[PDB]
Amino acid sequence: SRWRQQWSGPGTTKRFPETVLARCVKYTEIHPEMRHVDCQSVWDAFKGAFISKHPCDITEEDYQPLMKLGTQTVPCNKILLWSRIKDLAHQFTQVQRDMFTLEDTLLGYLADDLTWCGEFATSKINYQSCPDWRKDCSNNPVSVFWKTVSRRFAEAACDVVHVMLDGSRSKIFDKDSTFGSVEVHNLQPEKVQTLEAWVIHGGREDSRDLCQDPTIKELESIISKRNIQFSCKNIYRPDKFLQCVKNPE
Ligand SMILES: NC(=O)c1ccc[n+]([C@@H]2S[C@H](COP(=O)(O)OP(=O)(O)OC[C@H]3O[C@@H](n4cnc5c(N)ncnc54)[C@H](O)[C@@H]3O)[C@@H](O)[C@H]2O)c1
Repeated sequence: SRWRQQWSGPGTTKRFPETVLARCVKYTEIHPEMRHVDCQSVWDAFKGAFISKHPCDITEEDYQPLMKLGTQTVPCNKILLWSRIKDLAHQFTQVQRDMFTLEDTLLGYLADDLTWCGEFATSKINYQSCPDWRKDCSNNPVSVFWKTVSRRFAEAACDVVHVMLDGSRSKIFDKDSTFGSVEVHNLQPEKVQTLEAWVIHGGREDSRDLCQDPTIKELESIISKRNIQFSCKNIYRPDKFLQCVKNPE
Protein backbone atom coordinates (compact mmCIF):
# COMPACT_ATOMS: atom_id res chain seq x y z
CA SER A 1 0.00 0.00 0.00
CA ARG A 2 0.70 3.74 -0.40
CA TRP A 3 0.86 4.11 3.44
CA ARG A 4 2.61 0.85 4.40
CA GLN A 5 5.62 1.37 6.74
CA GLN A 6 8.85 -0.70 6.77
CA TRP A 7 9.16 -3.12 9.71
CA SER A 8 12.40 -4.64 11.05
CA GLY A 9 11.35 -8.29 11.02
CA PRO A 10 11.38 -10.76 8.16
CA GLY A 11 8.33 -10.65 5.88
CA THR A 12 5.56 -13.27 5.80
CA THR A 13 6.98 -16.70 4.96
CA LYS A 14 7.01 -17.57 1.22
CA ARG A 15 3.88 -19.55 0.21
CA PHE A 16 2.15 -18.98 3.55
CA PRO A 17 -1.51 -19.72 2.68
CA GLU A 18 -0.47 -22.75 0.66
CA THR A 19 1.81 -24.03 3.45
CA VAL A 20 -0.95 -23.67 6.06
CA LEU A 21 -3.55 -25.50 3.93
CA ALA A 22 -1.13 -28.34 3.09
CA ARG A 23 -0.27 -28.69 6.79
CA CYS A 24 -3.94 -28.74 7.83
CA VAL A 25 -4.59 -31.53 5.31
CA LYS A 26 -1.44 -33.40 6.32
CA TYR A 27 -2.23 -33.22 10.06
CA THR A 28 -5.78 -34.52 9.61
CA GLU A 29 -4.51 -37.29 7.30
CA ILE A 30 -2.17 -38.57 10.00
CA HIS A 31 -4.63 -37.83 12.90
CA PRO A 32 -8.03 -39.46 12.04
CA GLU A 33 -9.65 -38.01 15.19
CA MET A 34 -9.50 -34.50 13.66
CA ARG A 35 -11.14 -35.27 10.25
CA HIS A 36 -14.30 -33.23 11.13
CA VAL A 37 -12.14 -30.12 10.51
CA ASP A 38 -12.84 -28.13 7.33
CA CYS A 39 -9.37 -26.85 6.31
CA GLN A 40 -10.82 -24.04 4.13
CA SER A 41 -12.65 -22.69 7.20
CA VAL A 42 -9.44 -23.06 9.26
CA TRP A 43 -7.49 -21.00 6.72
CA ASP A 44 -10.27 -18.42 6.33
CA ALA A 45 -10.43 -17.81 10.14
CA PHE A 46 -6.58 -17.61 10.51
CA LYS A 47 -6.59 -15.08 7.67
CA GLY A 48 -9.43 -13.12 9.28
CA ALA A 49 -7.34 -12.70 12.45
CA PHE A 50 -4.75 -10.35 10.82
CA ILE A 51 -5.51 -9.20 7.23
CA SER A 52 -6.93 -5.68 6.83
CA LYS A 53 -5.61 -4.95 10.37
CA HIS A 54 -2.76 -2.83 11.61
CA PRO A 55 -0.26 -5.47 12.80
CA CYS A 56 0.62 -3.62 16.06
CA ASP A 57 -2.96 -3.86 17.46
CA ILE A 58 -3.77 -7.55 17.06
CA THR A 59 -5.72 -8.93 20.04
CA GLU A 60 -6.58 -12.33 21.48
CA GLU A 61 -10.21 -11.72 20.36
CA ASP A 62 -9.00 -11.51 16.72
CA TYR A 63 -7.84 -15.18 16.94
CA GLN A 64 -10.98 -16.51 18.74
CA PRO A 65 -12.58 -17.80 15.54
CA LEU A 66 -9.40 -19.81 14.78
CA MET A 67 -9.33 -21.16 18.35
CA LYS A 68 -12.96 -22.42 18.11
CA LEU A 69 -12.26 -24.33 14.87
CA GLY A 70 -8.95 -25.61 16.17
CA THR A 71 -10.56 -26.98 19.39
CA GLN A 72 -8.74 -30.22 20.26
CA THR A 73 -8.74 -32.43 23.36
CA VAL A 74 -5.35 -33.88 24.18
CA PRO A 75 -5.03 -36.14 27.23
CA CYS A 76 -4.38 -33.44 29.86
CA ASN A 77 -1.94 -35.58 31.86
CA LYS A 78 0.33 -36.36 28.89
CA ILE A 79 1.62 -32.81 28.23
CA LEU A 80 5.25 -31.78 27.49
CA LEU A 81 6.27 -28.15 27.74
CA TRP A 82 9.73 -27.03 26.66
CA SER A 83 12.11 -24.10 26.52
CA ARG A 84 14.95 -23.77 23.94
CA ILE A 85 15.36 -27.54 23.38
CA LYS A 86 12.99 -28.04 20.48
CA ASP A 87 14.75 -30.91 18.69
CA LEU A 88 14.88 -33.34 21.65
CA ALA A 89 11.38 -32.40 22.89
CA HIS A 90 9.85 -33.38 19.53
CA GLN A 91 12.08 -36.44 19.01
CA PHE A 92 10.68 -37.55 22.37
CA THR A 93 6.99 -37.24 21.33
CA GLN A 94 7.75 -38.94 17.97
CA VAL A 95 8.76 -42.06 19.95
CA GLN A 96 6.68 -41.89 23.17
CA ARG A 97 3.65 -41.21 20.96
CA ASP A 98 1.08 -40.81 23.77
CA MET A 99 2.83 -37.56 24.93
CA PHE A 100 2.13 -34.16 23.28
CA THR A 101 3.89 -30.80 22.73
CA LEU A 102 1.96 -27.77 21.50
CA GLU A 103 3.44 -28.40 18.03
CA ASP A 104 1.84 -31.88 18.09
CA THR A 105 -1.60 -30.17 18.30
CA LEU A 106 -3.31 -28.96 15.12
CA LEU A 107 -2.99 -25.25 15.71
CA GLY A 108 0.67 -25.54 16.77
CA TYR A 109 1.60 -27.79 13.82
CA LEU A 110 0.17 -25.24 11.37
CA ALA A 111 2.03 -22.16 12.63
CA ASP A 112 5.36 -23.81 13.62
CA ASP A 113 8.37 -21.79 12.28
CA LEU A 114 6.28 -19.40 10.14
CA THR A 115 5.95 -15.60 10.04
CA TRP A 116 2.95 -13.56 8.87
CA CYS A 117 1.30 -10.16 8.88
CA GLY A 118 -0.99 -7.86 6.88
CA GLU A 119 -1.93 -4.19 6.83
CA PHE A 120 -4.83 -1.91 7.75
CA ALA A 121 -7.65 -1.69 5.16
CA THR A 122 -5.92 -3.92 2.53
CA SER A 123 -6.63 -7.55 1.71
CA LYS A 124 -2.90 -8.10 1.01
CA ILE A 125 -0.39 -10.27 2.88
CA ASN A 126 2.83 -8.33 3.56
CA TYR A 127 5.70 -10.41 2.16
CA GLN A 128 8.25 -7.52 2.51
CA SER A 129 8.54 -7.10 6.29
CA CYS A 130 6.76 -7.81 9.61
CA PRO A 131 7.02 -6.23 13.10
CA ASP A 132 9.93 -7.35 15.27
CA TRP A 133 8.75 -7.76 18.89
CA ARG A 134 11.63 -5.66 20.27
CA LYS A 135 12.34 -3.02 17.62
CA ASP A 136 8.68 -2.40 16.56
CA CYS A 137 5.75 -3.66 18.71
CA SER A 138 4.72 -6.61 20.87
CA ASN A 139 1.08 -7.01 19.67
CA ASN A 140 2.07 -8.45 16.30
CA PRO A 141 0.20 -11.35 14.63
CA VAL A 142 2.89 -13.98 15.36
CA SER A 143 3.54 -13.05 19.04
CA VAL A 144 -0.20 -12.67 19.85
CA PHE A 145 -0.97 -16.02 18.22
CA TRP A 146 1.61 -17.88 20.30
CA LYS A 147 0.74 -16.25 23.65
CA THR A 148 -2.94 -17.02 23.05
CA VAL A 149 -2.48 -20.69 22.09
CA SER A 150 0.26 -21.27 24.69
CA ARG A 151 -2.02 -19.95 27.47
CA ARG A 152 -4.85 -22.28 26.44
CA PHE A 153 -2.57 -25.33 26.15
CA ALA A 154 -1.25 -24.64 29.68
CA GLU A 155 -4.80 -24.00 31.01
CA ALA A 156 -5.86 -27.48 29.78
CA ALA A 157 -3.00 -29.43 31.39
CA CYS A 158 -3.61 -31.53 34.53
CA ASP A 159 -1.96 -33.86 37.10
CA VAL A 160 1.83 -33.87 36.31
CA VAL A 161 3.17 -31.47 33.65
CA HIS A 162 6.70 -32.09 32.39
CA VAL A 163 8.96 -29.32 31.11
CA MET A 164 12.11 -29.97 29.14
CA LEU A 165 14.85 -27.35 29.71
CA ASP A 166 18.19 -26.70 28.04
CA GLY A 167 21.08 -27.23 30.48
CA SER A 168 23.77 -25.88 28.10
CA ARG A 169 22.36 -22.29 28.19
CA SER A 170 23.41 -19.37 30.39
CA LYS A 171 19.86 -19.06 31.79
CA ILE A 172 18.46 -22.62 32.04
CA PHE A 173 15.16 -21.20 33.13
CA ASP A 174 14.53 -17.81 31.55
CA LYS A 175 11.78 -15.45 32.69
CA ASP A 176 11.63 -13.90 29.19
CA SER A 177 10.27 -16.92 27.42
CA THR A 178 6.90 -18.33 26.53
CA PHE A 179 7.43 -20.96 29.24
CA GLY A 180 8.70 -18.44 31.77
CA SER A 181 6.17 -15.62 31.08
CA VAL A 182 3.01 -17.42 29.85
CA GLU A 183 2.86 -21.15 30.64
CA VAL A 184 4.12 -21.33 34.27
CA HIS A 185 1.57 -18.67 35.25
CA ASN A 186 -1.44 -20.24 33.58
CA LEU A 187 -1.12 -23.88 34.69
CA GLN A 188 -4.21 -24.27 36.95
CA PRO A 189 -3.52 -25.22 40.63
CA GLU A 190 -6.95 -26.93 40.81
CA LYS A 191 -5.96 -29.25 37.91
CA VAL A 192 -2.18 -29.51 38.22
CA GLN A 193 -0.41 -31.02 41.23
CA THR A 194 3.25 -31.13 40.05
CA LEU A 195 5.51 -29.48 37.43
CA GLU A 196 8.46 -31.78 36.78
CA ALA A 197 11.52 -30.24 35.09
CA TRP A 198 13.83 -32.31 32.86
CA VAL A 199 17.18 -30.52 32.47
CA ILE A 200 18.99 -31.80 29.40
CA HIS A 201 22.76 -31.79 29.60
CA GLY A 202 25.18 -30.73 26.89
CA GLY A 203 27.82 -28.27 25.77
CA ARG A 204 31.09 -27.24 27.38
CA GLU A 205 30.54 -27.28 31.16
CA ASP A 206 31.80 -30.20 33.38
CA SER A 207 29.16 -32.55 34.79
CA ARG A 208 27.36 -31.17 37.90
CA ASP A 209 23.86 -31.20 39.50
CA LEU A 210 21.94 -28.53 37.55
CA CYS A 211 18.77 -28.70 39.65
CA GLN A 212 20.86 -26.61 42.13
CA ASP A 213 21.27 -23.86 39.47
CA PRO A 214 20.08 -20.34 40.53
CA THR A 215 17.53 -20.11 37.70
CA ILE A 216 16.06 -23.50 38.70
CA LYS A 217 15.77 -22.22 42.30
CA GLU A 218 13.95 -19.12 40.96
CA LEU A 219 11.59 -21.42 39.01
CA GLU A 220 10.91 -23.55 42.10
CA SER A 221 10.00 -20.34 43.97
CA ILE A 222 7.73 -18.97 41.23
CA ILE A 223 5.64 -22.19 41.08
CA SER A 224 5.55 -22.84 44.85
CA LYS A 225 3.94 -19.40 45.25
CA ARG A 226 1.22 -20.58 42.83
CA ASN A 227 0.54 -23.59 45.14
CA ILE A 228 1.94 -26.26 42.84
CA GLN A 229 4.72 -28.69 43.71
CA PHE A 230 8.06 -28.71 41.90
CA SER A 231 10.26 -31.64 40.96
CA CYS A 232 13.53 -31.64 38.93
CA LYS A 233 15.62 -34.35 37.21
CA ASN A 234 19.02 -34.24 35.50
CA ILE A 235 19.10 -35.98 32.11
CA TYR A 236 22.86 -36.47 31.88
CA ARG A 237 22.99 -38.56 28.70
CA PRO A 238 20.33 -37.47 26.13
CA ASP A 239 21.81 -39.94 23.59
CA LYS A 240 20.93 -42.95 25.78
CA PHE A 241 17.71 -41.40 27.19
CA LEU A 242 16.05 -41.76 23.76
CA GLN A 243 17.55 -45.28 23.28
CA CYS A 244 15.80 -46.57 26.46
CA VAL A 245 12.58 -44.62 25.75
CA LYS A 246 12.36 -46.09 22.20
CA ASN A 247 13.54 -49.60 23.23
CA PRO A 248 12.68 -50.54 26.88
CA GLU A 249 12.54 -54.31 25.92
N1 LIG B 1 6.47 -15.85 20.17
C1 LIG B 1 7.24 -16.53 19.29
O1 LIG B 1 7.97 -15.92 18.50
C2 LIG B 1 7.21 -17.94 19.30
C3 LIG B 1 7.70 -18.66 18.19
C4 LIG B 1 7.71 -20.06 18.17
C5 LIG B 1 7.22 -20.79 19.25
N2 LIG B 1 6.71 -20.11 20.36
C6 LIG B 1 6.18 -20.80 21.57
S1 LIG B 1 7.59 -20.76 22.71
C7 LIG B 1 7.52 -22.49 23.29
C8 LIG B 1 8.91 -22.97 23.72
O2 LIG B 1 9.94 -21.99 23.50
P1 LIG B 1 10.56 -21.07 24.69
O3 LIG B 1 9.92 -21.36 26.00
O4 LIG B 1 12.03 -21.16 24.58
O5 LIG B 1 10.06 -19.59 24.25
P2 LIG B 1 10.91 -18.51 23.39
O6 LIG B 1 10.05 -17.32 23.24
O7 LIG B 1 12.24 -18.35 24.01
O8 LIG B 1 11.14 -19.22 21.93
C9 LIG B 1 10.20 -19.14 20.83
C10 LIG B 1 10.89 -18.86 19.48
O9 LIG B 1 11.92 -17.84 19.50
C11 LIG B 1 12.65 -18.01 18.24
N3 LIG B 1 14.12 -17.77 18.45
C12 LIG B 1 14.80 -18.23 19.50
N4 LIG B 1 16.06 -17.84 19.38
C13 LIG B 1 16.18 -17.13 18.26
C14 LIG B 1 17.24 -16.52 17.69
N5 LIG B 1 18.41 -16.62 18.34
N6 LIG B 1 17.14 -15.85 16.53
C15 LIG B 1 15.89 -15.78 15.90
N7 LIG B 1 14.79 -16.42 16.51
C16 LIG B 1 14.97 -17.08 17.68
C17 LIG B 1 12.37 -19.46 17.79
O10 LIG B 1 11.52 -19.46 16.63
C18 LIG B 1 11.65 -20.08 18.98
O11 LIG B 1 10.76 -21.14 18.57
C19 LIG B 1 7.01 -23.17 22.02
O12 LIG B 1 6.58 -24.52 22.33
C20 LIG B 1 5.81 -22.32 21.55
O13 LIG B 1 4.74 -22.52 22.49
C21 LIG B 1 6.72 -18.70 20.38
